[PDB]
Amino acid sequence: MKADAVKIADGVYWVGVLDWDIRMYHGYTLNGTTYNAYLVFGDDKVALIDNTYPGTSAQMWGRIKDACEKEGREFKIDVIVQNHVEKDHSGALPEIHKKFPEAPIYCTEVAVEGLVKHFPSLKGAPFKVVKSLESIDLGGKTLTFLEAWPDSMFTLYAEEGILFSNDAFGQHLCFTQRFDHEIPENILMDANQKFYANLITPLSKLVLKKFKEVILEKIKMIAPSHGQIWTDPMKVIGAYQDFATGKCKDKVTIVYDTMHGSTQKMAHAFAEGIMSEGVDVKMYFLHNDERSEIVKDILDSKAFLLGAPTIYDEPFPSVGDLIYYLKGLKFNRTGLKRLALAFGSMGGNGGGTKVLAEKLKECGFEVLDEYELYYVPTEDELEKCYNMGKRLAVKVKEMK
Amino acid sequence: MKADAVKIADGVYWVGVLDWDIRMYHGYTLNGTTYNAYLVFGDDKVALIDNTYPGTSAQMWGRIKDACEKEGREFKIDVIVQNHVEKDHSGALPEIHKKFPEAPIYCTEVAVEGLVKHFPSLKGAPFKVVKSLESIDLGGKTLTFLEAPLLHWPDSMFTLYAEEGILFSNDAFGQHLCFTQRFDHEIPENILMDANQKFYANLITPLSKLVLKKFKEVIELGLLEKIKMIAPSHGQIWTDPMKVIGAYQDFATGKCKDKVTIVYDTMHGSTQKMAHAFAEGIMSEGVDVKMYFLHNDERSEIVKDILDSKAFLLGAPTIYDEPFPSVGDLIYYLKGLKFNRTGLKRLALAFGSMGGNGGGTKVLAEKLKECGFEVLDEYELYYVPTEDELEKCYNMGKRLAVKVKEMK
Amino acid sequence: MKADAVKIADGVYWVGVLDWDIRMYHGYTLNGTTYNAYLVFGDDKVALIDNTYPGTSAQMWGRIKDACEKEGREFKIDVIVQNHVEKDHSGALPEIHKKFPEAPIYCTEVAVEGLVKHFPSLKGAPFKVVKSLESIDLGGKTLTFLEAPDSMFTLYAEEGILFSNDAFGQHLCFTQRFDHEIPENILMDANQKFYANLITPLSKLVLKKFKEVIELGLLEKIKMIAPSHGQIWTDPMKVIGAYQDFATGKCKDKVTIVYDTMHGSTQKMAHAFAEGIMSEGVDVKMYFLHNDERSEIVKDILDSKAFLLGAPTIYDEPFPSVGDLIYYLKGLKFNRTGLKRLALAFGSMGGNGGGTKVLAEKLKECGFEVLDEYELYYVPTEDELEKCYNMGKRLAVKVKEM
Amino acid sequence: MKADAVKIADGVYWVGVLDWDIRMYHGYTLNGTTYNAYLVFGDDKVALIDNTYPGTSAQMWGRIKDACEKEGREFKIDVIVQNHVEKDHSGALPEIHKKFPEAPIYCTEVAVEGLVKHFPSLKGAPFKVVKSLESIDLGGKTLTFLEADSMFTLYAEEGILFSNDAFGQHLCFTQRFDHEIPENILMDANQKFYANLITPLSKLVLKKFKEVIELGLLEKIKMIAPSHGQIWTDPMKVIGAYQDFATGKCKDKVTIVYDTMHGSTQKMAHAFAEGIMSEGVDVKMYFLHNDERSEIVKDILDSKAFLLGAPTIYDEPFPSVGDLIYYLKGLKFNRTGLKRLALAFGSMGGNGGGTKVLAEKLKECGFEVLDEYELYYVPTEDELEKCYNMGKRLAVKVKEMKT
Ligand SMILES: Cc1cc2nc3c(=O)[nH]c(=O)nc-3n(C[C@H](O)[C@H](O)[C@H](O)COP(=O)(O)O)c2cc1C
Ligand SMILES: Cc1cc2nc3c(=O)[nH]c(=O)nc-3n(C[C@H](O)[C@H](O)[C@H](O)COP(=O)(O)O)c2cc1C
Ligand SMILES: Cc1cc2nc3c(=O)[nH]c(=O)nc-3n(C[C@H](O)[C@H](O)[C@H](O)COP(=O)(O)O)c2cc1C
Ligand SMILES: Cc1cc2nc3c(=O)[nH]c(=O)nc-3n(C[C@H](O)[C@H](O)[C@H](O)COP(=O)(O)O)c2cc1C
Ligand SMILES: [Cl-]
Ligand SMILES: [Cl-]
Ligand SMILES: [Cl-]
Ligand SMILES: [Cl-]
Ligand SMILES: [Cl-]
Ligand SMILES: [Cl-]
Ligand SMILES: [Cl-]
Ligand SMILES: [Cl-]
Ligand SMILES: [Fe+3]
Ligand SMILES: [Fe+3]
Ligand SMILES: [Tb+3]
Ligand SMILES: [Tb+3]
Ligand SMILES: [Tb+3]
Ligand SMILES: [Tb+3]
Ligand SMILES: [Tb+3]
Ligand SMILES: [Tb+3]
Ligand SMILES: [Tb+3]
Repeated sequence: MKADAVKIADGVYWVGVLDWDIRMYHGYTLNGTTYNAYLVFGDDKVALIDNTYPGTSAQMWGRIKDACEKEGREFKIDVIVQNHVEKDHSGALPEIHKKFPEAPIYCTEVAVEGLVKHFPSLKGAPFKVVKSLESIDLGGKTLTFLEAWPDSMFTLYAEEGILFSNDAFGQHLCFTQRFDHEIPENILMDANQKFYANLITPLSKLVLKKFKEVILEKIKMIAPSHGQIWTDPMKVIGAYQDFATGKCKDKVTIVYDTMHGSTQKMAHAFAEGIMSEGVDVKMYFLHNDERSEIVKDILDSKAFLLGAPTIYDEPFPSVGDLIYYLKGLKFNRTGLKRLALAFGSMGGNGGGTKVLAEKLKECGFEVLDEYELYYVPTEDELEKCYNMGKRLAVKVKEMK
Repeated sequence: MKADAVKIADGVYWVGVLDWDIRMYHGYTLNGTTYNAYLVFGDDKVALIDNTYPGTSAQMWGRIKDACEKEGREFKIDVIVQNHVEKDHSGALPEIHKKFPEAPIYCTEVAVEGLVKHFPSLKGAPFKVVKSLESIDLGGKTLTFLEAPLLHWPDSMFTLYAEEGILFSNDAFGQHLCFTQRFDHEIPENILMDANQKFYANLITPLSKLVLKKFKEVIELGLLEKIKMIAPSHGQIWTDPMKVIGAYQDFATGKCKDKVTIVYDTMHGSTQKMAHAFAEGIMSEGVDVKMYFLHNDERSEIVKDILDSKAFLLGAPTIYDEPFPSVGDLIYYLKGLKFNRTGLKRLALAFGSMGGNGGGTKVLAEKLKECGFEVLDEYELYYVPTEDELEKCYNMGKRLAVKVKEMK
Repeated sequence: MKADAVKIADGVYWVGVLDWDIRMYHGYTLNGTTYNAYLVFGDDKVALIDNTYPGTSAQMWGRIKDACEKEGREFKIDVIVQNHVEKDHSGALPEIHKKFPEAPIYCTEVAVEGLVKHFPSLKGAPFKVVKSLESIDLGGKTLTFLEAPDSMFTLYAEEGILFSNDAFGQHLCFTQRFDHEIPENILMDANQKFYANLITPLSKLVLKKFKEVIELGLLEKIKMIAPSHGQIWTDPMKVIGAYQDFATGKCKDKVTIVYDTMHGSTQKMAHAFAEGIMSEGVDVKMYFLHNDERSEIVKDILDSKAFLLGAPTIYDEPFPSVGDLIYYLKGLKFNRTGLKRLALAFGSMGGNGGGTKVLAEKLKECGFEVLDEYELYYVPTEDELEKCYNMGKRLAVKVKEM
Repeated sequence: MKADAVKIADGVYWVGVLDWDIRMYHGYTLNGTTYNAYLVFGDDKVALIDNTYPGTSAQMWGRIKDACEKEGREFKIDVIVQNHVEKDHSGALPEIHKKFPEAPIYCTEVAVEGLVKHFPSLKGAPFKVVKSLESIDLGGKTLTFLEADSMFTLYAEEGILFSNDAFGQHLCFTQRFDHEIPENILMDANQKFYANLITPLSKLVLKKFKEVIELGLLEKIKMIAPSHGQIWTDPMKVIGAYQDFATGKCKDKVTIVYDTMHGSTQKMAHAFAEGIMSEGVDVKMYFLHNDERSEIVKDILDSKAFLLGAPTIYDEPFPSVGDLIYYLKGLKFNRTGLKRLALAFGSMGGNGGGTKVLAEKLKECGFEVLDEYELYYVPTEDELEKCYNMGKRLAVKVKEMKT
């Protein structure tokens, strides 16, 4: 396939893949993504940093051939860099190794085992283990490896301060534009917020630790393994610092499910009370919405509301999927215990709301109240929802 | 709307609604359903047994008017019977009451409160609280009520047209089917019995012990031999009542087939490869297999197959120390359904792939135990399974299948 | 239900409904919408302009009661204004009329018939047929009607507030009521989608109605545009300007590529065409019919200078999914905007083919200028993919030349 | 992967793939399918008939190895048979050829070109072009090729016909035979397969049947082993079904398809159904907002009438109808020898026109359009009675049509 490489610095090219058609990746919705791979041309050696998903190498090979042609060099890779084991960045490693068998493969110690487990043809490949720190001179260009998850590492092109961070600072976006400044800021920052919410939230304590143990001024560009390349590294570093420390807006994310609309009516009434205080509201209906967009909004919300009816003594089963996700994400690790209210309608003994409150506490939320009612809410019951929402909104505005 | 009533007995008509277009109802998938309502013409009183979902009364009114015209009676209802509070059978009660305000509403004590909570316009309506074995004479036709608490709600009851042995069982014995055909014998048996199995699995499973109790009470009173027809609130009318009674007795007592239901989720296909390998080992023993991929399948079909499976396999990869979140939904459903209530602890295996510390499979095993399953083993592997690892899955599947065949 | 009204001017409130949960409306995808209704407090009469979708009136009543309370007035509506017949704006009319039976209902002659057909309980309601340029004095506040079929605009003369119903609306559901309170990119993209899906076939009418209003001088009197969905425009020229651009066919150096596939060959061709287009610095939007839908596709076609459509051949015809998009494009009539967007038809086949020829023919019927067709046998070779790249490159050169 | 082969006859095994997880294939919905491949052990040569979809060969290799072990033979394929070029049956051909490069590949002349186009590694492979009624001996077992790029392979001694797609069904069960699953499931899947894939070939099927009957080869068929689903131990059951579908044998049934934006067309569709039902005629109702083309055409296949409704949007019918119309234009239901009856309907709010477009497209698709009914906004009680009256008349015409 004929595909053009994109020059990002003198002798440095983006030779990645545009996955236009993917809509879902590990239960994270998207409108396509990119598998960013980079080609570094040293005076003596040519290095390929990461690659792409199995079966999507056609664009990558085309761009590698195009970059080599533009540089007046032969179609050849001398050094292979594998910052991560995950198949979206290592899927083409067996074919890259088969084509250039003498090119050493730079990766972490644990990554050798993971790579061979994914691709048995790599047994006996020339792996060059990176233990904490390792450097390679390509002739006028130096690549320094920083072992960071154990399977991962960062690659720094030292002379120009270009950090190949792999997943970190990534965003799932698929555009013809390669840089951060070429797309609308809102699209970039919202995609960055979604990527942090779904993939970095449980690592928030480490993000804070690493940042303090690195203060960063030398980083001129952040080239991640997904989406846009940051020509303004401080913009994403700053965003990460805010998310990791729990800097939120006067906003509440309301999530609910319903069978006959009573819990839905309660959710809308809570929102009215919150809005009367000028606090922002994001409303999610589990029958139509999904977990990745919900957690993106929870990330900068000072409060979270969860409602569901009772069905055979348990809350409606859809809450189970979000609860399991929140249990893995650990939002309390951002250093903030977001406020929460549990609610729902019931027709007999109830119990769904009590289960919700208990699970919200386990997920790191500060549960302030619970509100369970019988069948259809009356006007007075809806006013109670409004009053509870209003009081919560007052508390949200009072939080640091 | 012009809609014809269907005569089911002398002076008895089906005046129900065909919900052709509904595809999902309280997280239960279907290809339409019916809200079965019945009109009983006595010499003195006309009784309406149940009604329909809010906003779907047009077909119902058309059929009621057609039945009244056929019987040379005035368009009038004298008795309203509300077997259940649930809006798919009570949704038209406010408009039925507004039209005929003198007609008493027969229901249970708990039902009065539930109905008024759903429809405030019913405050002050003529409710008539009824208890088991109490009766009303319509003139040559008798309606006998039987409280069916927690079948499937506490405010539930059954109405029996005693002279013809027609049991208006509301949700019990129902099936979510929407056909032009009204009777059990008019459609393929496999479609009828599979829809009946799905309805039991999703709505009657936690009530299994209560089903066995209500049955022994109905037998001791000599009422079972008197039932000539079962007219439920959804699907087909049973002209063979023993067929569905027998099916319910089997599901409530845990009568299963030499069958395994395998459910899994995957991000990179490794857990999927494991699931396929377990299936191969099970099949080598002649045991049946039903395979569900949580990325495309849903909870109602899964539990339909669990109902007559002696074993259940659940697999998912590890994501941030937890199993893939889609399992959370199925686990929460299984926690409510309580398959142990059938009198049987189905066998189970937990499995999955991981890339670091793992832990997903341990969570799965723990949750399966909480759901009443007898967890026999756990199998967690690193990334892509090797040929040897897939043979281990096949061997584990083979051993489980041997145990399945050994169970009663 | 308790719900707060939002004051938009002195004695003027938004008493609308936030439909948080709707995800699809007449085959148009969205993340909720609003049914904007307005309450105008005159010294003598209180007027309600439009209402909401059947079954969603709880928020509306709450906001009306809240606005009445804030104004120190009784819970009373004296005048009902029905700008449009469509149920998303008239659904609560039977209950508004039942509550205030003496309040006249202001609407066009054709609207009366349309409203009674929707709601039989309105037979005998006090309808007040309005002619164009007819006014009502509420006491210090004047409402002027402009018949634009059963649809009309209401102008609150004193403050220049134009209640435009669907025109200038956007399907957005936020706590924020004004255009300036949300990111411009979100507002303008939602406005582009609304124009693409609902105003495109009316482009010639948009141009004529604008040309007259400018020479007449009405446009300079508009200080605010309060539509029936989404954000209220505090900057009316921003949306008027956007409409003028869409109506005249002002496009970007961009190509929208739409395709479907059974075995991946047409998909490979589509990606190769995109590579050739990109080599010329031209923008590309890629849509796969197995996962994507018509409302987002047409939003991108609106500002694209070219459109590519590809599908394999199945029983002498193109893959059936194209039929849906073609039927939509036939009704939207993009050719009318004043420009004929460039187009290429493509696909893979395994026997006699013919799908690509059908595609080219339908693209021509939809008003596109079809430059070429490319049909190949089964899996594309490296040379065939380079041909796609070359065709996409040449098309991109032509796009930049327009 | 370890996977067991299934013995179908002495020295004949099913070595296919169970695609448990597939839910959609070329716009045809399903709950998994199978890619049936067969291993024939002769005294001298071992033949593999068809294979599987690319990337799904693990089960296939496991079943081939298991069959060879059970036969006390070495893991070896001496003959490769390729009945079709389609990747769901030829996807593993490059790896089968790489493993056994000396094994000739039997296929049609056109098949060679198609296979090499799909898999460039096959350039120079030992292809053996086969023409009609040509045979090969495996040692006590004979394989006869029947040209249909597609073809049929007949194991002559036991009368086993490897029909490839013909007589196939998209079903994925542990059970391999027709008699081991409920008849309704089998016959409904067979009806869906005919509707979506054989309908435009109806006249050719009738020709190819009369030719197989004249030769007296039909009475020789003891088993039909297709490339998808169940193996027919009762070949006449599926042959009979095919004869009925190809000749237009239908039930007193009507398929109603509609789309709506505000529910008015939906109310009309329900009212037409009420009138049809008052005549004892069967009804299948499809809402295009939730349903899809493959199930719709399955029911059209044995319906004597078809109703299509949609509102008017910018002078055109709701766009979802365009997809079904394009599908029906390819399927050519008039090829069954019957012009099914049809009514076009819809609601509108201005000038209308959607119903006229519907009627025109239904005629193009081979339907006999009897009437059109377009109304303004919400139907009144009287308008719903008119739908009911029209449905009743159509139903009377349906009952009057004979086979
Ligand atoms: C299948 C089913 C199971 C139910 N189980 C219970 C239960 O265990 N306890 C209870 O109090 N109510 C139960 N109910 C009643 C619901 O909780 C009641 O309808 C509730 O108000 C629904 O709220 P929603 O309108 O938000 O769905 C059940 C209802 C259904 C349909
Ligand atoms: C978002 C994400 C989170 C993960 N979290 C964990 C984890 O917490 N522990 C672990 O051992 N592996 C983790 N992994 C690695 C996966 O478990 C590994 O890829 C596994 O083999 C996936 O199985 P599958 O192929 O069935 O999806 C994670 C992978 C991803 C993509
Ligand atoms: C159900 C079906 C019907 C087909 N009909 C035709 C046809 O009428 N004419 C033709 O030339 N090819 C036909 N083909 C072959 C396809 O056009 C061929 O596989 C094409 O390359 C598919 O393109 P894709 O890979 O983009 O799906 C058909 C294929 C299938 C599966
Ligand atoms: C986007 C849109 C476009 C429309 N275009 C037309 C039209 O061109 N001609 C017409 O008579 N009515 C038109 N209408 C009105 C609809 O046809 C009318 O609401 C119809 O009764 C809807 O039927 P349904 O309730 O079955 O969707 C349109 C409505 C919408 C929302
Ligand atoms: Cl490999
Ligand atoms: Cl309170
Ligand atoms: Cl009420
Ligand atoms: Cl218990
Ligand atoms: Cl009304
Ligand atoms: Cl060329
Ligand atoms: Cl190949
Ligand atoms: Cl023809
Ligand atoms: Fe119920
Ligand atoms: Fe095929
Ligand atoms: Tb990644
Ligand atoms: Tb009580
Ligand atoms: Tb029910
Ligand atoms: Tb509107
Ligand atoms: Tb040729
Ligand atoms: Tb096939
Ligand atoms: Tb016109």
